[PDB]
Amino acid sequence: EQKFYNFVILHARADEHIALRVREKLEALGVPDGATFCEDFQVCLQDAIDHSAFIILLLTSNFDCRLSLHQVNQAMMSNLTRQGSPDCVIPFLPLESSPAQLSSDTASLLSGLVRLDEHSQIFARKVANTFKPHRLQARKAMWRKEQDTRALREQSQ
Amino acid sequence: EQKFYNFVILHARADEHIALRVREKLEALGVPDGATFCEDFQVCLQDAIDHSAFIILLLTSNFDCRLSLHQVNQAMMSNLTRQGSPDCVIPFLPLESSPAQLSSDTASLLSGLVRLDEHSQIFARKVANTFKPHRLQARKAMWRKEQDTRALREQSQ
Amino acid sequence: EQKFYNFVILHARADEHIALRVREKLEALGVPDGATFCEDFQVCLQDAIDHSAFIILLLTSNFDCRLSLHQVNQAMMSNLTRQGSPDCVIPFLPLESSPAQLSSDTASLLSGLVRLDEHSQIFARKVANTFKPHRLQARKAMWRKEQDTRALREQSQ
Amino acid sequence: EQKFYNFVILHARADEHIALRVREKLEALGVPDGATFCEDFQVCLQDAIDHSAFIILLLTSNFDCRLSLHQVNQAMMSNLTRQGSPDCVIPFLPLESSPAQLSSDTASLLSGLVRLDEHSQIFARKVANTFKPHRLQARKAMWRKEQDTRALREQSQ
Amino acid sequence: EQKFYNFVILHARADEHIALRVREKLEALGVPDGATFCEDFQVCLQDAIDHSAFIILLLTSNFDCRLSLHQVNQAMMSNLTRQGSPDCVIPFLPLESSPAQLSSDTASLLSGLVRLDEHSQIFARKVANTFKPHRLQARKAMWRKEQDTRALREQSQ
Amino acid sequence: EQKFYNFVILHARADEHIALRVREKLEALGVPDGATFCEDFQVCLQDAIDHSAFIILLLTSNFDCRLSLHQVNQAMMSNLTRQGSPDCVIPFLPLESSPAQLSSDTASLLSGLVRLDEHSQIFARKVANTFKPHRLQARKAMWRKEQDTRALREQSQ
Repeated sequence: EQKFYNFVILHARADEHIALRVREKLEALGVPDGATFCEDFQVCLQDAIDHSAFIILLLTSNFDCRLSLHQVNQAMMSNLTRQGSPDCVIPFLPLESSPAQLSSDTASLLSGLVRLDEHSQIFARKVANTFKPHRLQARKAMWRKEQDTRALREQSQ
Repeated sequence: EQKFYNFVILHARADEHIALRVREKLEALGVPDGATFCEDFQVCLQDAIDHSAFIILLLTSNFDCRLSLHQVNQAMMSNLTRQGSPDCVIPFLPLESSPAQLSSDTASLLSGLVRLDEHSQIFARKVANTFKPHRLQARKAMWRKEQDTRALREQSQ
Repeated sequence: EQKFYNFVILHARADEHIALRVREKLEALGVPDGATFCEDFQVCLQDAIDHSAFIILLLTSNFDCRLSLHQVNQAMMSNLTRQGSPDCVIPFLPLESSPAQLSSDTASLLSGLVRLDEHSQIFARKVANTFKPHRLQARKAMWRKEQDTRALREQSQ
Repeated sequence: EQKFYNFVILHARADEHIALRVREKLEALGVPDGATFCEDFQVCLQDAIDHSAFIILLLTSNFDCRLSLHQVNQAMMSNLTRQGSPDCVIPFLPLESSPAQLSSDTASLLSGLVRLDEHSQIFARKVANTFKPHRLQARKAMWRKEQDTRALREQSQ
Repeated sequence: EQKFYNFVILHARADEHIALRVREKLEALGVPDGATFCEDFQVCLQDAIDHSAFIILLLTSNFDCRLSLHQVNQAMMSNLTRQGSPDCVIPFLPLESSPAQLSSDTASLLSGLVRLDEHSQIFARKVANTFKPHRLQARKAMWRKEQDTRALREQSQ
Repeated sequence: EQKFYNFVILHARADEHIALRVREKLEALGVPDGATFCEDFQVCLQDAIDHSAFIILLLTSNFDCRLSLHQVNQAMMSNLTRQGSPDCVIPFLPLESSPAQLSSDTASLLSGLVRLDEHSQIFARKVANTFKPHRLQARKAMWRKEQDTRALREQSQ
């Protein structure tokens, strides 16, 4: 059976340490069912895209590779194609990545959206108000019905 | 569900400290359901514009950026377009911003309106008479019926 | 090599006919180096955003999709971030789209700006005074120097 | 709801101290429902003009600005246009403003009217006979019926 | 480069026909460098306010909207703030707007000023004596020096 | 530059026809530099008061409005305040206004002064002896020196 994951942090190969650091930091804030790209999904990326509610794009020095650019574009176009939830993709800015060192391409693709930064002192309220339980349960119901339709298609064949 | 907020203080990135300072100062004066731009809205700006009764434009040194100018113009044109309440936009003048240092563009856009300043000693009466409960409840009813119409439109699709 | 384009009309998939109709109408008015979103750019959107001087947002019935909303927000935030030229984004209103049928979200995002409409009889003067050659050449120089800096960054790697 | 105010003292920005000093001095003399320009009206000037019975023009050093001249002209022309009450505008002369230092323009606009001065020792009788209760109640009735007509016009729309 | 315009007629959306009718009527009388709000300025309002010498407020049936009220207040407060020229704002009364149908708010804001009406037969002398060339050249010099100061400020940054 | 005017005929809105009729009648009698209130002054009243030598108060049916009463009082008090020339204010009585229909208030304010009437056959001598050239030149010199003092005050600021 497939499990829904609350949030997913896409990251490069050499980023897993801060990936799970941020994931645990989030778990401490009261958001359950965490996930990181290289932990529960890589046993491609679309498999994580369709099974996650709110996508987290962790901007960092090693995220400037255009593979990350392809992931960002795929995630955004899938989110626009999918029904509802206009603001699932939540960019992130850890301590190790300065605001001024953001990669040109990735940051340009994220210029017109809110940015989550631990440099700010309002992180508690940011996570509290971005992850509202009601919309999260609505997303869970939407994913559950979409997976029901997927199972119907599978049974059709 | 969406929550109505009594007043909103739009501000730049490096202004949140005095933003919440002024918000708490207002809460102490007897105005409930406060709000600041970077606290309950950024998880774009129109989302805060349509869900707020009285807009607060905090003039300051770092509000001279033309992004603030765009916010001011959008707020004013939306207020003129919307029905009723000709005087929702209430400019503000904290201590850290002198009267003579007001930005040319933003202040010019606010030349022909009342200005709230803590330099004045009549601040108590200013807040008391600008935020009259009867007009505030009228604004709340107007917003509630507008959101009812919005829900009707959503259900139409 | 990359070519600068005078103006760009963003539009949905089923809009290309009136897109190029309006583009040719503009070419007839004396504005050179035209462009439409689905003609010279789609071989993502940021590629067209940074390589265009004045963005044209053609409001229409099939532009109400929130993908258009994302395009509008990205364009506006990029324009505010970029230096100079506060009024590049020029909304448009063709004949097939009535003034009263404007989409709620897209039109709300464009409430506080000038609107170009062929319903009006002052279209000649509107295009003449919005596309002033001097500011257009200033925009061309700004884009040329920005691309020179981009080439410098590319050569740095 | 709107409240009628017995008298209003128009004054500049740097005059509020003596404005409320004179207002309290008047309250001590037996005239109720006082008002000053920067206290109950600024949350434009016509809003105070139509909601006041007897206008007080406090001549002083900082009232020579031509904005005060515009206020004086607007008040006088509105009073002449309005029906009844030929002598609502009562000039004032506090202690801090000498009779010989009156501004040329403002004083010229007030040359042919009675002048209230605390330098005189007949101030008690001056206030007693200028603010006769019967004409004040007549003014209150006139304002009440005018506001009833205004409400009728509002309900017409 | 910015061009100074002799006079500007602010008007609503559905007024442009009589706007340019009156503008051409004025050009025929010997006043050069005409302008109307929806012709050379809309490609916000302050841009037209600071680049015009004598503001024309065309009272009409469709000018009663409170957006016109905001324009009137902004223009008057800017004129009072600016140095010199106490009487730039010249109200107008075309044929299609009767003297008795003047909007309550707009007309109230213009009660204490001269009114230009084509109903009167002294229109030639009215325009001749209101637009005296000497004061017009003084206004042009004032605007030129103000724009020189603005350019100095721009170069300072 | 400001021009001195020999005489001024104050009148209501619906009086301009007989106003200029009487003005031309006077010009025919040999008095130069004529003027009427609604012709060279309205582009407030004090502007005409200080720039005129001999004030003409044309009594008529439509001059009974108390605005005319305010004008009369202001003119008389200014004349008494000003130095010299005790008899500048010359009442007038045209044909269309009978001697017995004079308004109560205005006529009462003019009871103790000479009255100019075209009903009388001694009009030629009346105008000849009231407008003596020597006193007129004395008035012109007084006005010129007063305007020189006004210019000195203006230059002081």
